[PDB]
Amino acid sequence: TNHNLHITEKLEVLAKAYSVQGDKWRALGYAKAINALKSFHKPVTSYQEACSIPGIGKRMAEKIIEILESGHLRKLDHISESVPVLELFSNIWGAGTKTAQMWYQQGFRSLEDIRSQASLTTQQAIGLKHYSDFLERMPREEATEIEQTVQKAAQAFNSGLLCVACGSYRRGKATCGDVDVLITHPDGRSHRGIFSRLLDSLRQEGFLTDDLVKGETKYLGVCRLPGPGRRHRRLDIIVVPYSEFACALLYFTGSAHFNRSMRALAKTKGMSLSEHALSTAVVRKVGPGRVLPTPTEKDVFRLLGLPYREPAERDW
DNA sequence: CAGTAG
DNA sequence: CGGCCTTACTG
DNA sequence: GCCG
Ligand SMILES: Nc1nc2c(ncn2[C@H]2C[C@H](O)[C@@H](COP(=O)(O)CP(=O)(O)OP(=O)(O)O)O2)c(=O)[nH]1
Ligand SMILES: [Mg+2]
Ligand code: NA
Ligand code: NA
Ligand code: NA
Repeated sequence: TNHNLHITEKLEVLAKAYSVQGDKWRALGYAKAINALKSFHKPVTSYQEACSIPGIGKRMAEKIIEILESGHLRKLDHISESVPVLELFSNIWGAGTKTAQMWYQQGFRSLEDIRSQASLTTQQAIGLKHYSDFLERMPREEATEIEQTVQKAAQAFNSGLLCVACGSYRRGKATCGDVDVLITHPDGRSHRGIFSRLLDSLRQEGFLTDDLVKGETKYLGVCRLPGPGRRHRRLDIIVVPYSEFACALLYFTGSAHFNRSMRALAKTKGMSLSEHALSTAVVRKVGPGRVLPTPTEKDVFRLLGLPYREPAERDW
């Protein structure tokens, strides 16, 4: 458990401020700093003590000091008054920092303003209409029901189709921001020509209420379980050939920061990691390299010279 | 392509 | 100094 | 932001 909440709680505000304003790299710096402070072992108390920590340098250590000596972060007192609004706006699925800034420059300050006067993409309109629902994390139990709803509908076409809920669900979280379902078939071919039909079925069943993104093997949409007391939830589905199962599973289980770190490691070792496969002899890109055999997730860690980590231990 | 997202 | 993951979808 |  986090031993420096008195520190992170302050930094998160600043990290979020930079994020919504578009300074993504700086925000990344803060995010990683925060992840460190959190996954630490004992409440930090010294400057030199902070600096040592990977992900914390002079400037960050200085800020962690001001927090422990004054219990305050003067920087927080100078956050632009546009931030709360930029955050409100970018919390609409489909709208990022650029759109939020544009809307802000156009004079908009509330979702009422967005609704009545802003230009909205099809995705943003859907994000807006489910604004409150998409900000909520659902109980794990509900995520199971959604997974089962997809698996059932899928297996109705081919009982052999393998369906696994990945993301935060597979990492064992108590609550889930959405549901991520990976679909493949051990026969290495039956997975083809199903996606479309699956969506139609789920749609005719009234389960899928809106689509956000629909690609060849990737679907991002909105669903809602039957009955009263149900809210709309985000649902992501990916269909992959069995030969890419391990890497697809690894990718879709995350976390995002874990994936980025793992991919970064692969890069330093002349390799390349994607949801498709782990490649070696990659000429940085410029050279495709060779695809390494990875039957299971453990193989990927092995080939990268890493101790296997259970899904629950992949927060970053 | 830029923006957004997983 | 300059990357900070990689691929995919939208329009 | 941090780090090589
Ligand atoms: N490489 C990479 N993988 C990513 C990224 N973002 C997501 N993934 C992978 C890893 C991530 O686990 C998975 C699903 O992403 P969500 O569903 O959006 C976030 P989840 O972890 O499920 O937790 P939730 O907040 O939903 O409860 O896609 C990214 O930027 N990069
Ligand atoms: Mg998820
Ligand atoms: Na958004
Ligand atoms: Na997701
Ligand atoms: Na992302």
